[PDB]
Amino acid sequence: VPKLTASVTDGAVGVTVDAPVSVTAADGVLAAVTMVNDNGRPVAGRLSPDGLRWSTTEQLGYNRRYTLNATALGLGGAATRQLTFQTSSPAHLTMPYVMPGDGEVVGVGEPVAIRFDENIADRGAAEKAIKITTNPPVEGAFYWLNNREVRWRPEHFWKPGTAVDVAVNTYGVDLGEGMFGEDNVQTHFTIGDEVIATADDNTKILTVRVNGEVVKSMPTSMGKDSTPTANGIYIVGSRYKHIIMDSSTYGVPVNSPNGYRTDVDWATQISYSGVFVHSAPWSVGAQGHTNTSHGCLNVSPSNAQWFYDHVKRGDIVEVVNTVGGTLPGIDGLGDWNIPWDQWRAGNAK
Ligand SMILES: *C(=O)[C@@H](C(C)=O)[C@@H]1C[C@H](SCNCN)[C@@H](C(=O)O)N1
Repeated sequence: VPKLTASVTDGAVGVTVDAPVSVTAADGVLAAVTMVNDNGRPVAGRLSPDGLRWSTTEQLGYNRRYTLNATALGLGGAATRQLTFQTSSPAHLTMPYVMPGDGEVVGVGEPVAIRFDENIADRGAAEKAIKITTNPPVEGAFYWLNNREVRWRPEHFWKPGTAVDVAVNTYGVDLGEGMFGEDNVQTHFTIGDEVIATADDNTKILTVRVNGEVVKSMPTSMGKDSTPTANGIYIVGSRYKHIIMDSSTYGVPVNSPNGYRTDVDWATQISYSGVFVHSAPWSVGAQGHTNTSHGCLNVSPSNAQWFYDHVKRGDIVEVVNTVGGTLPGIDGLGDWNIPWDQWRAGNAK
């Protein structure tokens, strides 16, 4: 009589819902397979045209018992079998969020970023659950910026024209301490032109190169000796036509001798610490000459609008020869400052 097998065992508990459930017949074919929960409600499934295999086709629930009934028929007669199992019971759930967004074109410095809404106790599990495909294929690695957010990138800047596909398959995965993913997420993005803007404190010029060729030179005024602009590699983030930077958000009042409420135009963010390339009509005389800022890359209004218009998320700004230190690797936009042996060795433990 037909031989029935299933991907789950009768009486199992803690069965993970990261995978469909399947049933196979040998020495015959499946006539029908049904899988029901404890209220009698069927799980969607599909029988192969040949009749040799069946699978669930929709996500299974947490904390559920399921009963699986299968009948097979062959040139030996029939067999009908039944099994029940119980799925994982999470202590807690987290939902991942992945950047950059689906369909976007980004620059050559843009990492994959997966942020969870809860602390991740088993970083290795989260990594293994995240599948990144690249075309052309390129080696990269995971590194945690904090307890919630993991980044992935290659050793070198991405090559333009690279397709990146990201499947965060965290549904049904135990991410440590009984914390399971609430649901999978996907995204797909493309790497565009190589755009690297270099600000050299010896020239006070910000030179924007596309694919190695100069397209723009901007006089700049970067951070005063006292509040210097850090050297290193910065990843371009968000852009704002207009933004208000306000002392008293931290707790220094506007009406204090270090207070300010500054209207700023054409502002392209390049570190979570607060470095922007923006419009600085008030320091155009100092641009190309003398550092005057709190550590933003001050350029002229129309140079700032050019940057806002022509630089995208993931492009790169490199600062060199200033009196600051180096941008932290875990700034949020400072990933490329971590040397490759360290980045690749990761910090999953
Ligand atoms: C740039 O040097 C500054 C101004 C007033 O032009 C700059 C904007 C940022 S705020 C963004 N995040 C909060 N820190 C800060 C800075 O520290 O650079 N001041």
